[PDB]
Amino acid sequence: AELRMEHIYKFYDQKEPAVDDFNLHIADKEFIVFVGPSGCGASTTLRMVAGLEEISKGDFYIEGKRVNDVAPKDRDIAMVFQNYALYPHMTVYDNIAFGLKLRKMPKPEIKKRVEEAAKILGLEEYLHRKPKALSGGQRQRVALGRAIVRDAKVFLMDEPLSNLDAKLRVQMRAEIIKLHQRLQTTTIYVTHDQTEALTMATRIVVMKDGKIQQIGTPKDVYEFPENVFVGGFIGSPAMNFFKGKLTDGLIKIGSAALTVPEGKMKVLREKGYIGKEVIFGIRPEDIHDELIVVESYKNSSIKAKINVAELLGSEIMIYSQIDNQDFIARIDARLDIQSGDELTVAFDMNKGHFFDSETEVRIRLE
Repeated sequence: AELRMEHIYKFYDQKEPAVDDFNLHIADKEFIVFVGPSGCGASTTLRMVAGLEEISKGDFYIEGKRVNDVAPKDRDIAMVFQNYALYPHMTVYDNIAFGLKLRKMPKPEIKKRVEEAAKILGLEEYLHRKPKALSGGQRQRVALGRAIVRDAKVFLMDEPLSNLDAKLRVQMRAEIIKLHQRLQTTTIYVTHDQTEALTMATRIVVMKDGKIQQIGTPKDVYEFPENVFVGGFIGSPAMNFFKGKLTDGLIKIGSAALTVPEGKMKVLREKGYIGKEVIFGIRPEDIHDELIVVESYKNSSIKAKINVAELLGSEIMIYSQIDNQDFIARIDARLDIQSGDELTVAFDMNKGHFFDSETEVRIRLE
């Protein structure tokens, strides 16, 4: 289904809204992740969508029908993780069928939908077992079949991995991804975990304090963050940020001076940033081990002291600074590199971003 949120607001007791002008158009088959820190308003928004909470202002549409006034049960939404407990004395089959039985659906049609769900969950050999005979990993899949047999237009998932242990969490995460690949049901998934957002979504809605910060594919949000908060929240280790003073062709950070690409320089000039203090952002992977990288970087190298060098698989995380401004670089593993040495690094200024010092909003050079 297509969903439209048109200028939605939620207010409680205080006159600052908990959700502020939430505007979004979700296409069919998208897996949309709402992500942000504590109090971002994602979970409230999801419950407004479910119809557990009332919309204060604006319109919510499902397939172009305004459903603000429609009761939860009539919205054709499945709250996938609600009433999730299994009946211990019923089979897998019966735990998945239960809601259809209550609905008096004919037995054969029940059978057809149940078997189909079991195949999608990988439970076809287990249909006549009891829950106790399934492992923990298999057992947590069963109640998803209740959502699939419902034949709903949209699935809602509110932070379903948050209370699971590590081993069950990895398996649920994977199950959710598969369920989206096999059924393609339009889904809204709320989390506080930016890695889940990057790896599970078709598109992400980054939220803070009830306000949409950015909407985009995971790659778009990562590569072109709207502001400094998004740049710092998405990615781990997240973007490095520096204060410097822009001149004609150079950004001077502490006692370093990095050449700014002409293309970017032109726009910054035209927007009137020459001679002003600006925030410069650059990802760890875009700070290169200058020795090794095949590319030549034109006057954007510095000598950095290695505070710590941490091997992580085939990469090294380097913790350093430009004067008093800390940064992390993420380079390919090499052996000489040791905590305490010096290392020349080259900033890829084609991947650098500039943000306004007062607004923290990214300055569109693209």
